[PDB]
Amino acid sequence: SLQLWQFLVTLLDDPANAHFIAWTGRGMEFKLIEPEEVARRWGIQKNRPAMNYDKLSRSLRYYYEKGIMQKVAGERYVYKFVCDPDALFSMAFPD
Amino acid sequence: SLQLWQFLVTLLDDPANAHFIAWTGRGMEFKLIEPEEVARRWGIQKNRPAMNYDKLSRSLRYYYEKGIMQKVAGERYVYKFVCDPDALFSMAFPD
DNA sequence: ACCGGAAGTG
DNA sequence: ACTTCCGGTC
DNA sequence: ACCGGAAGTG
DNA sequence: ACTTCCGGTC
Ligand SMILES: [Ca+2]
Ligand SMILES: [Ca+2]
Ligand SMILES: [Ca+2]
Ligand SMILES: [Ca+2]
Repeated sequence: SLQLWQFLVTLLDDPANAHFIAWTGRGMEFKLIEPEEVARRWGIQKNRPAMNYDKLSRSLRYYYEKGIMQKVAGERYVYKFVCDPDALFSMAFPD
Repeated sequence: SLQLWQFLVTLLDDPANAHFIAWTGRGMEFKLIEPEEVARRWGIQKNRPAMNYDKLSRSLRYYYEKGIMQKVAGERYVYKFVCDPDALFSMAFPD
């Protein structure tokens, strides 16, 4: 079953979702255009009725410690997957 | 009559006030230890019944544009008078 | 907490 | 020369 | 808006 | 592997 970061990649890959979540075109950077719609869909995925962006974003922040994501500083709702050796290892072989 | 920055200097000079506002000892840096007490006293000074730190701090921020103050980044309630040529001119000859 | 736009006041 | 309000961002 | 501590859950 | 809550800071 899908971890949050994997679920986001499935959303980002499909043009059907571009109105609420999209790759920006710079490396692996992405924007949660409608972050509450991303949250609603993650909530459905996990059977979490009350999921919202506040709580979703906290898991994104935990990904900073895991080394697979970073915030794009000063860009609203914009994050990026990290392009570095530790990030690829963690994403290639998720536990 | 006293401008905000002058009134603060009068407070900072007197040891009687050290519990709510004090020079930190680094150049002209100072801390509003109890910022609402600073606000209450500024309010009395200006006959502004409802003065608070939110509104007082906005005038401090206007002083950034005037060039006589700066925030000390990341230090709670800590500001400094600027030590540079424009600041001294503005403080020596206030309009 | 902090930032700055916007509109206001003898 | 601020005051008030307030939307936006570590 | 964003940050991270703290305590929680099949 | 997050979820929930929430105090703190541009
Ligand atoms: Ca921005
Ligand atoms: Ca490593
Ligand atoms: Ca601090
Ligand atoms: Ca000059």
